[PDB]
Amino acid sequence: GAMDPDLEATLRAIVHSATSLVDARYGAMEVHDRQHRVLHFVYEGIDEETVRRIGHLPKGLGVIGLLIEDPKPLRLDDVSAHPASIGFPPYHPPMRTFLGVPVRVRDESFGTLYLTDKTNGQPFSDDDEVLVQALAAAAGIAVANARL
Amino acid sequence: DLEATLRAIVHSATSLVDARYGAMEVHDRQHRVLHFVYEGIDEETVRRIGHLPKGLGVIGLLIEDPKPLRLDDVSAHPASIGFPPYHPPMRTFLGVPVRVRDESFGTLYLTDKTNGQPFSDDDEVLVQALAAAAGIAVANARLY
Ligand code: HEM
Ligand code: HEM
Ligand SMILES: [Ca+2]
Repeated sequence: GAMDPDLEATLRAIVHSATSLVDARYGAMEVHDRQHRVLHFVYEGIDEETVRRIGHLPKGLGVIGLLIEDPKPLRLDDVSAHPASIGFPPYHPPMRTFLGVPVRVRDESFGTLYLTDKTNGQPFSDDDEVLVQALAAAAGIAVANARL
Repeated sequence: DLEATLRAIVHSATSLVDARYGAMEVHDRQHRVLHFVYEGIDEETVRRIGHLPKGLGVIGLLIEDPKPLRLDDVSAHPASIGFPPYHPPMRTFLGVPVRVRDESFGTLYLTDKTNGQPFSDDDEVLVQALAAAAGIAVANARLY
């Protein structure tokens, strides 16, 4: 089933402002069930054809899974060089710089929010980290309340 | 519980945009203030102001018709009612509806970006996104 229309709109707005304000080329969010299972995937910066070529949606594997495992922000200058990296699938754009955080309310986890390839060519900043943390907290609030 | 959530949101809007003051008012359908949460003002001044806002002037504009409002001087707008006595002076303004598609519940608003700067398109987009999450939280509270 599709997401609640208000939750969908809110989550897309959050991904867009995170992406834009942090100057990321790509931004995405995963919404989770219980036992951290991906239910929905919201993203921007990739065109429609490319999405068709990739074909399959992420399972929230690899580096993304560290955001759940270790509920702290993770910044990397070369994402796929990380030993937990599962790598990109065929047709997926290559990505280097990465900023990701768990989407949470208190101790409950609701998903993950992540940005890649800052237009700078530079790594993501502490200010970037702090802003994305705040947007993830807002996302957590939205998910927790759309749900119950 | 819900005020806490609303307080966290006000805090995020104020900090990230770097405004001196931020608040949120939530009203009922007959426009009576149900929640008023704010940031940037000490308890002594608040006591000197006395009475809470009723959602008049520029805020009443935002309630009457909900769409982003961003101004260089809040007092120069034709709908401006003025500040009450003892209220801090404030100049630059950003305000956005707190809503879901079915209904608008209130206003999230910011004043006096540090170093005297006007609020940007970027600020407006950010605050709208944070307000959207408040709208969902309010809607759910209205459903219990
Ligand atoms: C546009 C924003 C996107 C971002 C920021 C992003 C981010 C990432 C990153 C960093 C990885 C590698 C993680 C690792 O190596 O551990 C990854 C893997 C992957 N991506 Fe993307 N991606 C985006 C878009 C997409 C889209 C649109 C699709 C498909 C339509 C997709 C499908 C996949 C798949 C299947 C994987 C393999 C790992 C998994 O399934 O979890 N991605 N993504
Ligand atoms: C610190 C965050 C605050 C912000 C950002 C803020 C902002 C504003 C703005 C923009 C106006 C409208 C002025 C006009 O239309 O010309 C206003 C008026 C007013 N404010 Fe504040 N204010 C804050 C705090 C407070 C507090 C703490 C109180 C009282 C305890 C208060 C009481 C009032 C009253 C009574 C009005 C007159 C209009 C009305 O009743 O709606 N304000 N404020
Ligand atoms: Ca920028």
